[PDB]
Amino acid sequence: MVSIRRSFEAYVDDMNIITVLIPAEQKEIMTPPFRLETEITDFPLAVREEYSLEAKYKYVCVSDHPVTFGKIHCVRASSGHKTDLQIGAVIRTAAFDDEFYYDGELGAVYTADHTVFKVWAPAATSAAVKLSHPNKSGRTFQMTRLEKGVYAVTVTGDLHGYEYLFCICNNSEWMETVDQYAKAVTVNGEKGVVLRPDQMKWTAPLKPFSHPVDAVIYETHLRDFSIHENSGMINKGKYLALTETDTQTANGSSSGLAYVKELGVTHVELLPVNDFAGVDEEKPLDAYNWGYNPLHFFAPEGSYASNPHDPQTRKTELKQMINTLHQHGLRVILDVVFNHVYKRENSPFEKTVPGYFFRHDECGKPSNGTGVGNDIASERRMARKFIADCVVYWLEEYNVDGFRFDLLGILDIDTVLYMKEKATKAKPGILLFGEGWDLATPLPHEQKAALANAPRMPGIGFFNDMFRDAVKGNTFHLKATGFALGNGESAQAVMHGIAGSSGWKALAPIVPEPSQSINYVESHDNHTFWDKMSFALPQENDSRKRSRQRLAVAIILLAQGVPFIHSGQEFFRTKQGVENSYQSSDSINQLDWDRRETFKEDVHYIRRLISLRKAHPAFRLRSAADIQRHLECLTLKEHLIAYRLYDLDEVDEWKDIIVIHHASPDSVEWRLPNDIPYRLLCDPSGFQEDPTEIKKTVAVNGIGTVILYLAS
Ligand SMILES: OC[C@H]1O[C@H](O[C@H]2[C@H](O)[C@@H](O)[C@@H](O[C@H]3[C@H](O)[C@@H](O)[C@@H](O)O[C@@H]3CO)O[C@@H]2CO)[C@H](O)[C@@H](O)[C@@H]1O
Ligand SMILES: OC[C@H]1O[C@H](O[C@H]2[C@H](O)[C@@H](O)[C@@H](O)O[C@@H]2CO)[C@H](O)[C@@H](O)[C@@H]1O
Ligand SMILES: [Ca+2]
Repeated sequence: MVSIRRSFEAYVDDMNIITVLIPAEQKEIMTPPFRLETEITDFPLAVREEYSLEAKYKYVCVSDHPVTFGKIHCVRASSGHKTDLQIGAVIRTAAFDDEFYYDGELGAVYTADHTVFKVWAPAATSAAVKLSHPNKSGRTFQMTRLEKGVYAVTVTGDLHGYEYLFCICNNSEWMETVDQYAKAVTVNGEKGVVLRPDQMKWTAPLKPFSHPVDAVIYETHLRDFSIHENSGMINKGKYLALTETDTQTANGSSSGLAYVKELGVTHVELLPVNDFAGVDEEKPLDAYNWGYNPLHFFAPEGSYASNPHDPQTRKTELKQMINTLHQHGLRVILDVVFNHVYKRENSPFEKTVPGYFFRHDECGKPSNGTGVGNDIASERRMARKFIADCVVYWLEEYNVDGFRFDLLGILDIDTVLYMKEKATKAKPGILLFGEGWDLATPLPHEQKAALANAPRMPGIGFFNDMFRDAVKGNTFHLKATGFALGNGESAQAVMHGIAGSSGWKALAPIVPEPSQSINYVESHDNHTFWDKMSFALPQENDSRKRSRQRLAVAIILLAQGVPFIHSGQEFFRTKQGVENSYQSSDSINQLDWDRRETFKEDVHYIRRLISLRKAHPAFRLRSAADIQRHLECLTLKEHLIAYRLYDLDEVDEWKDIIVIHHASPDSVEWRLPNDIPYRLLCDPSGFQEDPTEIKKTVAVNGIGTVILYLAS
């Protein structure tokens, strides 16, 4: 690293403390007293303490007046030498935050007449906006510093179509960067772009969603969903593929939009659509990536658009896709990544205000609770502002219906409750949830938005890994098995999950209310359910495995809480044994519409389970108190579980409902709790056309589920 030649060093580590570092073989030359100078300034600096390091001697000096940011400062030694005051740790202090917190809008504010530019850089000494445009003369103008450390400049003319960059001067080193609030960018996100309002109109009004336990989530990646040669869609792997109506596979099976609507799902959860790194937008087929490498939080990814060179195109297509799903009665959830950025050192945050936006350990080095290099410090006031500003923007400008927070456990509770307030006001009924794993990040345990603190985050949901592992088997030991795979040691944990995970017997509650429990058995992370089971049960044929996976679905789909499904799970999706496919090729990640064809019958079974849940509110109790009054366990053995829903007058259309889950191939007899005749609605074979009546006892033959009901 080349660098500015300096006599010695000096940093501002607090609102009134300056740390002076002098090189070893100069200790006797560059000595105290020291003085802080600037235009019209010259005060003395007292020494509180001094001690030697391994290459330098250090002084911790104090000043009578608080340093004033925005102007260049000079530190003078008795020997006459000088050096420029650099930025220290003062940026992470509460005193600094309170002094510079800005509540207005930031970024590029457009008008056909003129454009106003604003950026928050409280510790810088200068700033400028750099404008360019293909064949149109480039210009760079100096910005003026205002209150709260905000720099701005107003440029006359219509700037639609112009590219822009900010130049921020920190520690006498100028850096170039795109606007953190950029709403449009060039190919591969090299620069931001100014664009007039696109005047997009939303023509598919949807009323506020009734309640969380009334939803059915379907997780999918935009490229995976339609890249297969037999997807029946024209815009393969693009935003527009999901807009294509009445699409079908070669053999005539339903696909795309028509397919998702037929299944009965209510919300479609998409993997990251903000601009990320990992795929060359100029040559998208050369690489693949899930999208968890944030570059620009306020703009869309380019590889999913028809044309990534025209700044407006990607925006238009994402909005059309979303509007179209709305027209067909489907809602949208956005996976968002506010816990880290890709390459911290080159990020807009770091180049504008060095060291402010990332958490640090006691040594003064970036923490790594995320495990990928950096942790965004949500607790800083402008960071919290940013996250809330971002969530509201997507809601207002893209009209989505909820968010899935990646690594929710890294964010702080106050920031989460603050954005929740603003988001629900902008869009009543949206869904808000995430993974609240306990992670090693520098925050007191009670301040993390982790699962353990669910009681303090009402209105926020969490992925239920307890229920997940109980049904499938521990996901960190390939060979481990769960109830669905034949392990009776976890049957009680399963009953707990069926009851909404809000307390059972001597088992402590996972969450306070069912609306906070996202029940699932598969996701984009780890082995798919089919692949994991294939490793744990190496001696079982395909027929038996299929029945165990259908069993895992019935357990989840008929449980109290919020059901969540991984795209392709319905037809035993496989990834060739790959455990972490974040960058694998298409042959590994694509949604196989050939397999959806082969197992149309098993997909039909899932479709019927979703229809049942929808037609009977008994499977959708609104609170822990109500569940306590209408749900009770009847039988609980190593391979057999039976519970029932009762007292369903005002509630359900049926009077009594009994559900039996069997996890072994043998055949057994089960005694009903009474002698009244019931209707056999379903058994290990599947649903029955025109229910037959049985009395006192019923047979449970092989792996599967049997459902009995009594009408009114
Ligand atoms: O290139 C940077 C980074 O890439 C790799 O990390 C990726 C993980 O391997 C991959 O599993 C994925 O992880 C994310 C989960 O899918 C998501 O559910 C949630 O848990 O967030 C995770 C990360 O934020 O994505 C990451 C990032 O691309 C590689 O392993 C790292 O060493 C490397 O630093
Ligand atoms: O054309 C600009 C922008 O307009 C709309 O966004 C509005 C939003 O509807 C209002 O509620 C309020 O928040 O102001 C926003 C911006 O002015 C569209 O929703 C959006 O797609 C479009 O880009
Ligand atoms: Ca990109």
